Parts: sequence; C-alpha cells; structure tokens
Amino acid sequence: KQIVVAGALISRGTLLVAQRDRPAELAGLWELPGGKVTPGESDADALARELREELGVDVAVGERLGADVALNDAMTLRAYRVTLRSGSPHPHDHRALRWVGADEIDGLAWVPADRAWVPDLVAALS
Ligand SMILES: Nc1ccn([C@@H]2O[C@H](COP(=O)(O)OP(=O)(O)O)[C@@H](O)[C@H]2O)c(=O)n1
Repeated sequence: KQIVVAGALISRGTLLVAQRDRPAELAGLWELPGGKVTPGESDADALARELREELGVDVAVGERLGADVALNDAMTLRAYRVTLRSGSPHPHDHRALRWVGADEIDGLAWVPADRAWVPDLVAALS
C-alpha cells in the first residue's frame, strides 16, 4: 500500500487540528495534517516535509499514535506524535487551524478516517 502519514502535534497539552478545504467531500471537516509519502522517503521524512509545507513549522517526529487505518484498497493512513521544534503553525492549504483539548476531541467534526484515533488522542492529552 501507499502510505499517508499524519501528525498529532501536541503543544502545551493541546492538539493541533486542521480543517480541510478540499476536496468537496471533506472540505469543512477536521484532520491531523499530513500527506502522502513519496518514493525514497522514510515516514518521518515525509511527515516533517508535509508539516513544513502545510503549516510552516519544523517538527520532530515521535512515536506512533493509534492504529493504522485502511483508507481504501491502495492506501494506509498512519499517525505519529510530533513536537514543535520551532514556528507557529499557519494554514497554507487548510481552511482553518484550531488547538483543542481533551474535552473537544470526541465532539469534533472529524474526517471519517481520523475518528478511529479519538480515544488515543484523548489519552495523549490526558
Ligand atoms: N489525517 C488525514 C490525512 C489524509 N487523509 C486521507 O489521505 C489522503 C491523502 O491525504 P492528502 O490529500 O492530505 O495528501 P497530500 O495531498 O497532502 O499528499 C486523502 O484522500 C485524505 O482523505 C485522511 O483521511 N486523514
């Protein structure tokens, strides 16, 4: 399968979530930001690159967070915890960014695939 990596950026005990702007099916819904691994890249290479491109921040990539998600027959979606080395995140690509605490994770308007990670995200914040 092709891998899509996503980052759980936790700063000051809150989590960064990112509101998609495209495609139409997911626009307005919220996700862990990331994107597709390209040939030759490690998971950490790809995820750091994507979060530089998408958020303008330099992160260190940490442990896995929650289960792999089988997006479709081609693609596997994997989250990693990341931590902010430097920068403040800005939405280059996304409609909006938000910092959420444990009390907001369950109720958030997630993109379907990411919902699997809700307990794992609540735990990471607590
Ligand atoms: N946290 C995320 C990130 C991507 N995805 C899915 O993974 C696919 C690839 O993600 P993407 O479009 O952000 O990838 P790039 O265009 O950033 O490389 C998309 O179709 C998303 O629906 C997801 O379900 N959850």
